[PDB]
Amino acid sequence: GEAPNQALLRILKETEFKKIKVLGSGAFGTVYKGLWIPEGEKVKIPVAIKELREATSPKANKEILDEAYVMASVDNPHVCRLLGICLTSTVQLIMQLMPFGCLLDYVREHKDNIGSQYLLNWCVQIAKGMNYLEDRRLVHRDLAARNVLVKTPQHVKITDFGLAKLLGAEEKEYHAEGGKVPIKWMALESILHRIYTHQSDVWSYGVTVWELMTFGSKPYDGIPASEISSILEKGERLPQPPICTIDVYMIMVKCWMIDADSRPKFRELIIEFSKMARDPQRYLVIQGDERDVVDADEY
Ligand SMILES: *[C@@H](CC(=O)Nc1cc2c(Nc3ccc(F)c(Cl)c3)ncnc2cc1O[C@H]1CCOC1)CN(C)C
Repeated sequence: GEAPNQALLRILKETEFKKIKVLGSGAFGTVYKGLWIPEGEKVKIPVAIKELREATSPKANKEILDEAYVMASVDNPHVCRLLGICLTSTVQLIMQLMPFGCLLDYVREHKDNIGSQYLLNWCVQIAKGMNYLEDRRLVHRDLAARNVLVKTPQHVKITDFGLAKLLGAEEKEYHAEGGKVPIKWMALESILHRIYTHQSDVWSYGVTVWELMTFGSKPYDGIPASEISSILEKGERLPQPPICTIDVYMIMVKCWMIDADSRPKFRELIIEFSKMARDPQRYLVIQGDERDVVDADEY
């Protein structure tokens, strides 16, 4: 029981775009800056590009072809979509350039400008996206300040569907079977059993926000991944951010529950911040508080 997909998937000649600067690389491959110059049309277009390492590993090719589908599919003010695809040997993902870039960086810079109404209107948008994804059976498995981008300070969108896995009908979870992971982010369920759910994704929406309110701050800084589980089991978590009123910090603790269905759903995280949004100064305390290219968003 689902309607027609009706999404577009754009295939591009490698010539239509040119990669300008390097943003990130690991084992996967690389993500370039670059700008796309549509065939025929003389109109330059800022984009970002993720190329992959290899060209012929069956499941690897399977994995990416899924990552595309998902990103093509999504349509949400706060979810980034796939512009198109290059189907060259080492497959490349074309995707819309967010000017200001990842939301982690952005708080590490502008913190002395950054204020209450924004940090709450941002959390609302992240919840909206995650809940929108939840609406469409999709699970992320890699939330983190990192994977949120800034179109404009009054608006953020969710990127990086590289660890996403879509779920079936009766299915309510997914078991991984080995792979590189962000340990100091995913849920305890996910670490000892390799289980993931939407309720695993909330947890990180916790860590994510904890990262926001602290203004970047490295989670479990120093402390390695090799007893994170043990640590959580003993019952230590990340400490109240200074600026956080207890009302807010609480929610973070609701998301670090060892019980999965005790953790707030994105449906209800949305409201807990939309509420706080109307009176942002009574939930966060930030001293000094009231102080020929084309964008592509035209088809
Ligand atoms: C965050 C800095 C950073 O990487 N910023 C950044 C990312 C970005 C993306 N990301 C992306 C990721 C996966 C993927 F599959 C695709 Cl297709 C894209 N996409 C579009 N535009 C982006 C802009 C962006 O920023 C801009 C600021 C300077 O120039 C780019 C720090 N982490 C690396 C830890």
